[PDB]
Amino acid sequence: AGKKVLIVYAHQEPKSFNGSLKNVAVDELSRQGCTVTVSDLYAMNFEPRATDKDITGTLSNPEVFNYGVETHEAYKQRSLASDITDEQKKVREADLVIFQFPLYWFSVPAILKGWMDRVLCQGFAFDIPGFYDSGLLQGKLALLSVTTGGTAEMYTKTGVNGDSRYFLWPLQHGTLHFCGFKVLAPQISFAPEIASEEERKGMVAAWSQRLQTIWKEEPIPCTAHWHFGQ
Amino acid sequence: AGKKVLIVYAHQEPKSFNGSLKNVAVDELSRQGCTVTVSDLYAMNFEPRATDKDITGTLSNPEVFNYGVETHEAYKQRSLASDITDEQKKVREADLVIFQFPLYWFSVPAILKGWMDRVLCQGFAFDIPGFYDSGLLQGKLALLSVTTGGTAEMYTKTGVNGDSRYFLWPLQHGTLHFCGFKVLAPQISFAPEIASEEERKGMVAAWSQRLQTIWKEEPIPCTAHWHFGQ
Ligand SMILES: Cc1cc2nc3c(=O)[nH]c(=O)nc-3n(C[C@H](O)[C@H](O)[C@H](O)COP(=O)(O)OP(=O)(O)OC[C@H]3O[C@@H](n4cnc5c(N)ncnc54)[C@H](O)[C@@H]3O)c2cc1C
Ligand SMILES: Cc1cc2nc3c(=O)[nH]c(=O)nc-3n(C[C@H](O)[C@H](O)[C@H](O)COP(=O)(O)OP(=O)(O)OC[C@H]3O[C@@H](n4cnc5c(N)ncnc54)[C@H](O)[C@@H]3O)c2cc1C
Ligand SMILES: COc1cc2c(C)cc(=O)n(C)c2c(OC)c1OC
Ligand SMILES: COc1cc2c(C)cc(=O)n(C)c2c(OC)c1OC
Ligand SMILES: [Zn+2]
Ligand SMILES: [Zn+2]
Repeated sequence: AGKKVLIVYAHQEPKSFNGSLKNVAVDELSRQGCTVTVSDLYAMNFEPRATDKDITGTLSNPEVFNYGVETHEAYKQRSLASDITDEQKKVREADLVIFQFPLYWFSVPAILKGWMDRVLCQGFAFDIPGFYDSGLLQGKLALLSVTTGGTAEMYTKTGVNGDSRYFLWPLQHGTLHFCGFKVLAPQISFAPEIASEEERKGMVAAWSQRLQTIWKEEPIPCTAHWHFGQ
Repeated sequence: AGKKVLIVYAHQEPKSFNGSLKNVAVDELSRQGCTVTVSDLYAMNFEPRATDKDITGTLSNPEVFNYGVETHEAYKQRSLASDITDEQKKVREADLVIFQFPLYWFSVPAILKGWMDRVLCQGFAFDIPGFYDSGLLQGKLALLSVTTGGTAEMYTKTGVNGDSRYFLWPLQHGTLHFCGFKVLAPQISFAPEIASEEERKGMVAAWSQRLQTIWKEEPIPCTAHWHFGQ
């Protein structure tokens, strides 16, 4: 205490189940006295494509464009597009980053994928070496709050979709752990469109209630064993 | 008569290793007499965001925007935006879809994620009950040709990145199998950047040689067992 939270939110419709989860998060964290910022990606028309427009200085190799090389250089030089550096400041200052989104093809919506591809650049979020437990965002927490079309039963080892933890791997491990975050347990709200009124109201209050005690949680062990079992 | 091939290609640089891989595919499949189309997403400045611009004329429910429902309705009512319907016509006609991209955060670059989100819509690629084995694209083949920054060893079950198959799950199972594709074994070119100009030539040649007998291949068993178990 005090703490800063950044909610990276990816939904088009403010009256949605995602919008309600993001709003109870802002309400609950604000009530506790935390500092809260929301990056509402669709509302910002956030640029998801990794292009040469993300660099505004002299290119290190202006004959063969390599996005990774040019963004890492631009980061050190401070010539990245300012939409990227606005996001990096929010992440740099945050103690906790919550990503709020509907599952799209077992992953994040593209607009949010583009935030991860463009904001978590080398130099800022990781270095080579300086990744996983040595990633540059070490000491920060991150949490996925995901909604699905598919039911909890569908997302079991024997269900048609495989276990829910399987689709978490690229995001929790390959992205967040890689940058050094400690990952808190995912919040997964299954199948709200199918749920009843009471069940949807229960899922919102469960999230709200879990946030009351978020600062007391331990991270998951972000390993293959946690994601896949043995 | 002959097969049709669609290459969805997601790299900013013509001279890159991705670009060479794409150009080998075009040349080899063209040599064989195949009908070949390339979707060069970055050259198309392809839109990755799922927004209400994806639907033309007036919305099914203009008070609460639900992207899934509205694009399903627009597909059935021939009211989708023409960047999406252009891609769908290329997919509908294809016998094989090859995706050629660098791995970004254990997944596809956001421009390519936005093509999957937007082009593979309900009523086109899947519905109730056409999903998994009965998905609407049954009978077509799909193939991921991925390049990585990480080495083959980093991508083992007990290596730092875990098994390559772990990241393949959301793309191969959650997306391509879900839509009914039969999925061919992925082509993975590990760590081209850490050379040599010989292993590089050799990875390119292997890809060109594999495309020679691409039509004789059997699809993988696209199962939790293939990705995760023994
Ligand atoms: C391109 C695409 C890909 C997808 N891929 C997958 C996938 O791979 N796997 C999968 O399982 N699903 C997938 N889906 C389905 C998607 O994940 C779900 O449709 C989404 O998670 C539901 O969240 P929502 O906020 O949009 O729900 P909504 O439709 O907005 O909400 C459902 C109901 O909850 C109501 N609601 C809003 N706020 C409250 C509140 N406070 N209290 C009670 N009710 C409230 C809404 O009014 C609505 O009636 C995909 C969808 C799309 C469009
Ligand atoms: C946002 C971001 C996220 C990333 N996430 C990951 C991740 O999760 N995991 C991971 O492993 N990696 C990741 N990477 C690294 C990325 O996957 C690799 O940089 C990429 O796959 C390399 O492919 P390329 O085509 O750009 O290589 P290039 O740099 O373009 O080429 C490699 C070498 O081969 C040369 N070459 C070109 N054509 C030929 C040819 N015809 N014959 C011989 N040589 C040729 C090139 O000139 C170059 O010297 C990430 C990168 C970025 C930018
Ligand atoms: C592609 O879109 C969707 C995909 C899925 C997938 C892959 C699995 C699943 O269980 N469900 C339930 C989905 C869903 O729910 C409704 C979608 O909604 C549009
Ligand atoms: C985000 O960018 C990158 C990410 C990775 C990840 C997640 C794993 C990995 O093994 N490597 C090798 C990466 C890499 O390679 C150099 C990147 O490029 C800068
Ligand atoms: Zn991990
Ligand atoms: Zn499968």
